[PDB]
Amino acid sequence: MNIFEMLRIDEGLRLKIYKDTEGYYTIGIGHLLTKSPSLNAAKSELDKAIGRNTNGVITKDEAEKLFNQDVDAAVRGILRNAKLKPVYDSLDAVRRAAAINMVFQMGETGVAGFTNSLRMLQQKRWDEAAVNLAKSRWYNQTPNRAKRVITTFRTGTWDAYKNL
Ligand SMILES: [Cl-]
Repeated sequence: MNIFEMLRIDEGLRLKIYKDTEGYYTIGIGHLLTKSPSLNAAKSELDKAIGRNTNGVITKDEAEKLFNQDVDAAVRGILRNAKLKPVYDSLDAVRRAAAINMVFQMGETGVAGFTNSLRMLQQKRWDEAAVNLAKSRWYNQTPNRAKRVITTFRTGTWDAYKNL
């Protein structure tokens, strides 16, 4: 297991524009197009992202290209953020994947708001962080996904993603 397989499990793959769990226009492997409620806005963003007149449909190769760029962007956002870098740097490789997952889903600013949970992660208080992380809009809105990520922070293993 690695970060790409993990997110592919959590986001799926759809080759036509769809709405994500919050109602926003999305494509591929969780690539957010726009928060605007206009489908025309979303098709404009898609065509700009891909570089061609797509008419709301992309290929599997195009989806995996956006995915590679989004994973790279999530990692670089972590390493540039002063609140996130020291936590990431303190973690083992499996738990680092959990941190990238959260940044991919909710963005760098959103994760840096989990101030208490980040401190507990840095101190390697795993059971305590896991409790604090579940006291969140994130957990109540997407509880199966949040459970898998939290389990990964708590155990440092991939057990939540095996079987799936
Ligand atoms: Cl969920």
